[PDB]
Amino acid sequence: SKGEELFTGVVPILVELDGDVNGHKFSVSGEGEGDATYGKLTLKFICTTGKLPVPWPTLVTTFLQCFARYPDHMKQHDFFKSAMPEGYVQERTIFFKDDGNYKTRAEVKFEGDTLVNRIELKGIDFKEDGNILGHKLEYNYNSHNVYIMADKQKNGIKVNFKIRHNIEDGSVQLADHYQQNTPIGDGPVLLPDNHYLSTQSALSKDPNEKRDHMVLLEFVTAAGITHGMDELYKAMAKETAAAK
Amino acid sequence: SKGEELFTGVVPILVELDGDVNGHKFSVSGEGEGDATYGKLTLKFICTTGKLPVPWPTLVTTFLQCFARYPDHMKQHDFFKSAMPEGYVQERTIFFKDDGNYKTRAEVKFEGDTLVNRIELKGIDFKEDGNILGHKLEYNYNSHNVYIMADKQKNGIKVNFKIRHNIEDGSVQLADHYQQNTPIGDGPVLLPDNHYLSTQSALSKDPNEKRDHMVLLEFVTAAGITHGMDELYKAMAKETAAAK
Amino acid sequence: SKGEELFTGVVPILVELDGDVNGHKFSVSGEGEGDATYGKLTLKFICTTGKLPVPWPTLVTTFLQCFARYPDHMKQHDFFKSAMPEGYVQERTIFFKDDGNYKTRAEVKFEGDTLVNRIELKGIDFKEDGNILGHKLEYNYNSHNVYIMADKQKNGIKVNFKIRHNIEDGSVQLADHYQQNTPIGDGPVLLPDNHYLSTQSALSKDPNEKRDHMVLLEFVTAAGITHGMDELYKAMAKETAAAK
Amino acid sequence: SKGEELFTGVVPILVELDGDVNGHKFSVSGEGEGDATYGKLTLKFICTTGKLPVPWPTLVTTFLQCFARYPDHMKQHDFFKSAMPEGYVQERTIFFKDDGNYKTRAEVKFEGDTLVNRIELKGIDFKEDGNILGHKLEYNYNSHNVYIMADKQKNGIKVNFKIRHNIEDGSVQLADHYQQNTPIGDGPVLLPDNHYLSTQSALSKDPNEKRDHMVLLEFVTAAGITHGMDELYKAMAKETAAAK
Amino acid sequence: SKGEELFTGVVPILVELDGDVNGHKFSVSGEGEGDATYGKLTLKFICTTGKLPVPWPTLVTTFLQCFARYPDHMKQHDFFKSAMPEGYVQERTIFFKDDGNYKTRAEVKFEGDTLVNRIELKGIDFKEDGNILGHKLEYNYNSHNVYIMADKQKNGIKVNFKIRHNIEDGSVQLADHYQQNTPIGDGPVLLPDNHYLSTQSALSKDPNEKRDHMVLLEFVTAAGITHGMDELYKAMAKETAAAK
Repeated sequence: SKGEELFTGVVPILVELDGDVNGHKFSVSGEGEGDATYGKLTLKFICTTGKLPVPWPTLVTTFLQCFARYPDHMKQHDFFKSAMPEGYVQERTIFFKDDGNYKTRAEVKFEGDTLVNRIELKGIDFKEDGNILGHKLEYNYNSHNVYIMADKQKNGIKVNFKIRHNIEDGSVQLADHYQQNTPIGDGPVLLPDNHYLSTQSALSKDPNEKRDHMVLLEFVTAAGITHGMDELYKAMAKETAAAK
Repeated sequence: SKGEELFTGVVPILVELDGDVNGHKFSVSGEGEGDATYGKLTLKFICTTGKLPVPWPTLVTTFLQCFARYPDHMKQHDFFKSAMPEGYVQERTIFFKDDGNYKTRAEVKFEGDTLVNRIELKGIDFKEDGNILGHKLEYNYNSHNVYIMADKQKNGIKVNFKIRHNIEDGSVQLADHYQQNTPIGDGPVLLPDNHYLSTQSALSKDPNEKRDHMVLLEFVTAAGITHGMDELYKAMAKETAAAK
Repeated sequence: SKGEELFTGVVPILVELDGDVNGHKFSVSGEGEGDATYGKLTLKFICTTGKLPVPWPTLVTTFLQCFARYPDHMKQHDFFKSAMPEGYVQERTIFFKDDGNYKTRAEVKFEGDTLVNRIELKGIDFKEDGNILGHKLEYNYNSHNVYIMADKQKNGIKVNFKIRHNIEDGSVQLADHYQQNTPIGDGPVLLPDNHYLSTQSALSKDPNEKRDHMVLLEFVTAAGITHGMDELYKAMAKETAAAK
Repeated sequence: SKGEELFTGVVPILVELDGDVNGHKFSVSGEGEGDATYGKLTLKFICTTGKLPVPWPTLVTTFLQCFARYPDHMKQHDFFKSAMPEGYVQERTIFFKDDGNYKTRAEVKFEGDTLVNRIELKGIDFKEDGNILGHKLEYNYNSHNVYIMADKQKNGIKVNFKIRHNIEDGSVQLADHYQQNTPIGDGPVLLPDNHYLSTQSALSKDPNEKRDHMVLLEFVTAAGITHGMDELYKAMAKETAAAK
Repeated sequence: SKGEELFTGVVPILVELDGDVNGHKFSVSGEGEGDATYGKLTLKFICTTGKLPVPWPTLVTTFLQCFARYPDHMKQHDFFKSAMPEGYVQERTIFFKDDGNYKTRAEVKFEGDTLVNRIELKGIDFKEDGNILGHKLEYNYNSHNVYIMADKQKNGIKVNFKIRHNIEDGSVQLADHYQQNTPIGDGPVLLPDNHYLSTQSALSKDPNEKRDHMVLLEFVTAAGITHGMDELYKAMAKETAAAK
């Protein structure tokens, strides 16, 4: 697509979120960079309202799928870059098992050379001493598969996945994500065949930062579609032995 | 700084210029808005005296650096917002290679909620069939780096950069900009370490406007100062592999 | 309009008011200047009869909408300047919630180079220990939106807005303003589409003034009408990325 | 080493090269996978700039020695995996007999789960009708031994080998490779005793690919170090006969 | 066959096994070499998961019949080499008399110059104090005949034999092997007449190895098919005496 050309190098990223969880209001600003050639995101988020009232790991998915590394053979399945520069609206309902839920609406688009993710989040029905409001999540993050399918009717995609959040007592808190992305622009977009994004995330702290923050390193790679290269490598293995 | 708080949302902008180039007198009024969070300027300029006697692109730099997006880690280097609301005086000498020069003096300050840029410009020594008076510039604009350094003696900044104006025959007309900014107020200002502003500008016409005008979309982002985040991301990459 | 040409520079202002509130008679003279290009008013009012018998903030709205800054794209909606130099009659009923009311009639017109506002005010039904006669208003002023609509039948405008006056105990005293303006002259006037004036006011005292007085700084800007510039800036953002 | 644990399964590979040979600029992107347990590489390279200006076989060595199968008894001699995940810099000078030379600098390191090989190549002094610029190489590849020795002073290895490129007229074009690898990380690395890598490569084309490309299947196995197992098998042969 | 040409010299071998016996999980990696001209295998196996939970001799048959020495006159009966390089699937059920059973599935094929045997094994119904889980087998191995017949329907072979494992108390533990081999490739294979492989195996330990391991020396020779050479030697004996 034409949109994929906007991601050939390192792109600066800006993230802005306004949130309200069980009436606790907060805002977060994030900055970093994305390098889609390597599916690499390097970001730092700062809570601009003081102390974040929920654990940082619960917001990782909310805080840039246009930076996924799509293998060459899957390039016709990259809806995210195809929607650029006009961007897409990313909407989610996130259900925390045995607890409350987050509802999010984000606009992801270019503002000049900067890729901007602007989000509004609302959390309701959280338990006072649940894993979220009780701050029982470990400050770490598992690897996951993000399942994507085309939504022809809406000229977009439907996305589903389940995040496993480690809890301090060795248990796991599931967060079932229901997501949809729709293009902002009027131009054609790529509607993909079913596939997934394999994600790996690491969380850290900046030792010189006094504000409540999160440093995130993420790697995102598309997979799940093949183009029969295995048969060609098997044929090459057969022809070599036949000559040697 | 306290001045940076004045730029958290969208700010209306008013630009007023009185000019005289080789004795040709003209005035321009501009309106728009600035959103420093995104380093975004959206402006429309109208020549109120009839036909502008110089090409619109030659005046782009003269017609709002307080709207630059300064990354969080560079916030102590933003002289422009720190001088607000009292504002700053922005003075330039602009040398058009092999041609005349512009000398400008502007006061940039708030008038209530409106950020106002009031300018006087004088152009001398222009050649009758040069690129400027001969109107040989294309109606477009390149991206540039604006170099900033502190001027401790004047409690301000010195700024230097070279604009590349495309000419209709494929050649380029350089415009070397020498600039200084000094605060109007008595309060403390931020004197920055050396850095630059990366600028991108697009020019257009309003299809329903009959007056001589210019529509400008500009993105301005500060860069050139780092705070060693690369080493932290490298350490995160090393710790993940060590655990996985 | 032809009337708008009378406001291109700084215009001296004279305000004269004769008032009677619950039988307490007073007079006020004000002087200052208006700069409609910046929507800026700088005025000083002196009570010429001794002590003002009502709080100064209650009279701010009574004491110059012809000085509003109308954006270029809204210039066909500026009734106030279009009525000049002949001027307009500005009439109001101001209801102080749970208290009395003011009725005012003013003539606003040029007398040579001076813009003059001559007012008669009558206040009735005020409570002895209400916020007004009890002098319980703080000496400050909030920002408001002044709603304007055309009154085709009267060749003028109807204006409505609600002032929030802060009270010393943290409560707010509302003052609902009902206003009409009719031209004095026979010439054509501009009848506007619905819009509003965004106002900001600051109150102070002259440290060298011994008379009962008020120093006022006000900024007035018209808003509420757009001319689809957002679509043009979105198209410019789309064309730049398509070329870069 | 700890680095060897990163190679127990199939690892996705990304190769990126920017090249300039006698002023002819080109870029190549490659993808595939490596399975070090079997010393197996399966890769596909695409010239992203159009037609590759040199024969594909000349670039095979430039386009992943960390995927060599090291026999268990030689595991203390595997410098390549020991440098991971931080990686190593691989530098070469490649002399084409009676013709020009290539100079290359590559960084090989993990980016999340992906093993990335980023290369810059510069070729100079090539003859217009030599085997390289004259495109006289057959599209095939011989088997070779890659000689490795420790470079204690640089905490790395020196590598030397000679590639035999078949020419269309039955002659052979030699390419003498001089190579050095140095670790990027600060951690300890394995400095090996002298040994070699035995390589076998097959080249093919993807029948559904219209871009200029190369499909490569490579097998790499370390050899040249023994741990006296022959004497143990001889002793077993002697003890069996002595009992039977 | 064409496959037999791949075995004229010494071939490196890699063996990989993942096993689960009565829920005890383990993995084994083996390396060595095979010389089919002499029917000779020299291998060393290492348990990579720590202590092997079953006696090493029970796994000997699971851990390369393509290395059998087939006499020249029986070369048309060598199914194993004829299936190469694509390889064959070797499946077994092994019944330990009065005890549990192993079920195995292996793929034996070339990966470049290396002959690879990849196996999955599942053992069930073993007695806690039986000869296997009670570790009562001696660390030695008897000689056996491996009976082969064609399986025309499956384009492969059926193999049957009974292993005699010596027990520490002088008794013998039988292991009845039921085996089938099917080609992986689409090319023609040799379907043999009934014959057998005569096997001899010796087990030892590497005196410098601290990991749980087994050193194996095996000789495998095909027999059971003659081509009437005895009558020719009898005729030669008769003709010599008739002349002398």
